[PDB]
Amino acid sequence: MHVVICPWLAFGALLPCLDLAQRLASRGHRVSFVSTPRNISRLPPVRPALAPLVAFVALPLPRVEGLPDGAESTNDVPHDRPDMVELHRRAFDGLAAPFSEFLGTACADWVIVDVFHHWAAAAALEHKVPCAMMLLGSAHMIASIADMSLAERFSLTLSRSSLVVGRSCVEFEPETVPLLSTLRGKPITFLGLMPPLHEGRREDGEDATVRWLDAQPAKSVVYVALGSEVPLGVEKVHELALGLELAGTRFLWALRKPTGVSDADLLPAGFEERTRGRGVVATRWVPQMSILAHAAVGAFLTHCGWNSTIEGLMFGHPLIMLPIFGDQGPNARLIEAKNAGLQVARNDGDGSFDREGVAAAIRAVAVEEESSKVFQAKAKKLQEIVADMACHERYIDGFIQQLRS
Ligand SMILES: O=c1ccn([C@@H]2O[C@H](COP(=O)(O)OP(=O)(O)O)[C@@H](O)[C@H]2O)c(=O)[nH]1
Repeated sequence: MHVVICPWLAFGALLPCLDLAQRLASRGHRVSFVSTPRNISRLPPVRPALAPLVAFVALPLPRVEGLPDGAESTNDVPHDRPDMVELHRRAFDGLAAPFSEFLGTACADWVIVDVFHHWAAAAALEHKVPCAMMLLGSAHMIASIADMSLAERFSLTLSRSSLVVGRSCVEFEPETVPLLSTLRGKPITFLGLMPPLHEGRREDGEDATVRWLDAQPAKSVVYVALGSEVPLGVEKVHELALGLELAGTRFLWALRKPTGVSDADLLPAGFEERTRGRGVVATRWVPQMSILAHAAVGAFLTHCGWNSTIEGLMFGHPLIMLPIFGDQGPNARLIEAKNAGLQVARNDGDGSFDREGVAAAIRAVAVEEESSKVFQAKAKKLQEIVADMACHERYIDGFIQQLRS
């Protein structure tokens, strides 16, 4: 089949969609991977032996005054600037005509699109190509949904879609997946957990962060990362910083800077000085796969993005969960329900947190002998499912057979 994949302008979407693209190409299916030029330049290089079977289609974002040149992703357009977020959404909506023009001449058997791509689902109807809507989250997340705005956009894409795609399996969610066959009438297929193929991401294993981990003792480092886009204000960064200090663990912290915050104001006064030997803060893109693979990393303080949840658990790491928005909350609950993680206490009404809640979560998961060994033993039990690569390939084989019918 010639499958056209158009992921949402977010590395949380672009990365797993490129893994999918390559898993399809490995079965000898042609993929057209449709996105913007800079997002594509920033992706892992394709496996050379699959290079002709993953065609990249670079649709330039229309230049919307106010959205600066290169601001093509959620990683580039900050959430703490709502104005720019909307300019990014409008520019993304400007890809409609060029996407329609492309799909016309594509000879496409399927179009797989994200929930934001109402205009791509429209082009699929225009050119009589069956359109699968990606909801590459937990079965629990989809159950939670089932129970122009983004909701209008979701409703509109879903109505024009023949199929809904989830990223889980009965092995990981026996309670949800069996009874979850449709979403507002549209049939749901789960393509497995699709854990990343480590080689696949083509990260730098000589990165300073990984060399730093080599020096640390086994299962001793709390990796801290909130994925690629979720906002965290300077005040909240400070609470997370002081929380990491108070718990007293070795930490590696992949931190994105809030907008308009100097390197001087970003962290608490003397924070790096006081933690020099024990902790490392990186305000750049880190090789997350290499870090989580490392024997020095014990627990993972995550925002519970589904990619990060799956990456964390495939290397048997118990989770310290700080969900910010969207799928994160339900993803946190599901892991908490499986006793392989603990949520940071949150003030009800505002969803805020403090250094004390942060510290108590880290202690319970990573420090206190009895609680930590429970969380580790349970993360390891989940690892048996999440890292069963053969299982998740059989689910990709299953998903292809679904597309043929
Ligand atoms: O410094 C970083 C930040 C993010 N990621 C990757 O970006 C993806 C983020 O996806 P997730 O759903 O976990 O969070 P999102 O960015 O979608 O909120 C994951 O695959 C991470 O491994 C990374 O490799 N290094």
